Amino acid sequence: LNTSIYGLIGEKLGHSHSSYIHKLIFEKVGIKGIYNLFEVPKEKLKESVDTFKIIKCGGLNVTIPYKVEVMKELYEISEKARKIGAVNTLKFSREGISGFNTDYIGFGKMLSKFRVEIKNNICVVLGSGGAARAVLQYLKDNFAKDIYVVTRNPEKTSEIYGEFKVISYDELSNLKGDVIINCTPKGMYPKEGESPVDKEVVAKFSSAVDLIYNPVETLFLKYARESGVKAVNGLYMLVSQAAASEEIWNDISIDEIIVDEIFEVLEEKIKS
Amino acid sequence: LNTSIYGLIGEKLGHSHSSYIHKLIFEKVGIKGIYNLFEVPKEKLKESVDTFKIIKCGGLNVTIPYKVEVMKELYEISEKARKIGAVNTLKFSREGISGFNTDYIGFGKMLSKFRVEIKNNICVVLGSGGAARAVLQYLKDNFAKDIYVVTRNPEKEFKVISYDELSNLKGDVIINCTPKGMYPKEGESPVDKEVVAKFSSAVDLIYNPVETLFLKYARESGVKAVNGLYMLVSQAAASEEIWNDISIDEIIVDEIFEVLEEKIKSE
Repeated sequence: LNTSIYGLIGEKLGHSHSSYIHKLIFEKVGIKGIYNLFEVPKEKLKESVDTFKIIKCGGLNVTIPYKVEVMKELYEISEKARKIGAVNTLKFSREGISGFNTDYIGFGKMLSKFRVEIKNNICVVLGSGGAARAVLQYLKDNFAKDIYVVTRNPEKTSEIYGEFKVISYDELSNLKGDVIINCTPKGMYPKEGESPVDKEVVAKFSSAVDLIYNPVETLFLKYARESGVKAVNGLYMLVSQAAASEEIWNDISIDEIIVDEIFEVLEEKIKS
Repeated sequence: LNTSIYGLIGEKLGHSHSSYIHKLIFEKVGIKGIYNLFEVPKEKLKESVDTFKIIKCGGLNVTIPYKVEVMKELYEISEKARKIGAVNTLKFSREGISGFNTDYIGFGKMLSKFRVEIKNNICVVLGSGGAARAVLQYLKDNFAKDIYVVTRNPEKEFKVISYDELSNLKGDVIINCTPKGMYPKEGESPVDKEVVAKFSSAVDLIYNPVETLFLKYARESGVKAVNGLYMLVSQAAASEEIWNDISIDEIIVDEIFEVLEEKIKSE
């Protein structure tokens, strides 16, 4: 009896709370499996993916720089991932490899779980990389009043996201709204003592969402604390995105109950 | 922290008691890994091993039909593997894949374990496929007096002969490397009891069943009968020592031997 092999592929990979998460899920749902980080150089993405399909890989997450490039390899891609323009989850089957995006699903679980409403609210996104693509598709799918994308490079970014209001950090300081979301790397190692915005900016919103989960409170989120703004870090998203991958790989459903439990465990492990 | 991925590469693979052997080794020595059976089609050998290299595979055993073909992809090969002409073990390092033969080591560990002397004795090998290659290298390395290889068809280094000629012969060690005696050939023996009786040790590389018809003939004729189970457990361990650059005590090998021995019979 073979052990199912699952993992994450990226070009260079560091430590990750995701693996531990997957391994907890395998125990809880009774899957005999491992989840490894696989470093794969750019010129070899296609050949490695072919071998994964050959050894019957149980399922792969994909990160940078392969979320778009990997799409070349898939015989099919979900509607959501197509729209988002990036795949972070690969399902292997008889036909070959198909693609999904479970950042979108994770982000939605996080808003529900802390009850952050979106529909009819004014939503502000900080940064245009990392998970901004999936977060912007979600906000729009859910009928935000308006969506701002705030960038260090307004000329570049507004070519990229033409249907959203793109603005500079300067312009943001004149804006008031409901929900403000950090999609930038400020606040996480090695930029941990930084915030993407000032507290006076944070103070004009009624919910602050950081997709960073370590540290569990970024400067950005402290700021939100001090100002009376509901604060959410990205731990629930990480745990939900991993549950959702496993759902698609193993064609199962994972109880919300398994998710909070993994969440509580990881939250402690991270704060320690 | 990653689990090290080990296993076996070949084209078409049955179940193997090998994967359970490697798991036991992992547990008894304290290694975190898994050992899978990996089915690779011929056109994908190069690509597959190149991928394993990239994902830092902890090491691979190689079976039919790649023991010869895999040798193209190696940067070094032990001189024993090179003499035998076959690689069944692959070691991955930063410099590349390195090739060994642990069927040789395992056959040697099995004969020492059961005290089957080779020096200056007449040795007959039945079948000129399977690991007939490593067995034959080992007999020569250990100064057999003579070596015969018996084949269904001599027209298809040592003396080669038909079964018809084997029946005029008395020797010391008789070794089965044919698939006769193992499913689906359980009801049969590559040779007659009357032949087996003319030897003083009978070794079957087959380990399931744990007593083939050939070995029953040997038991009944007062001939030392040895099945291939100890060799299969020793080859796994020798592989693990190579991949993990460790030493594994004979005690462990002896422990897994007994487990598999009971499991095989149950079946």
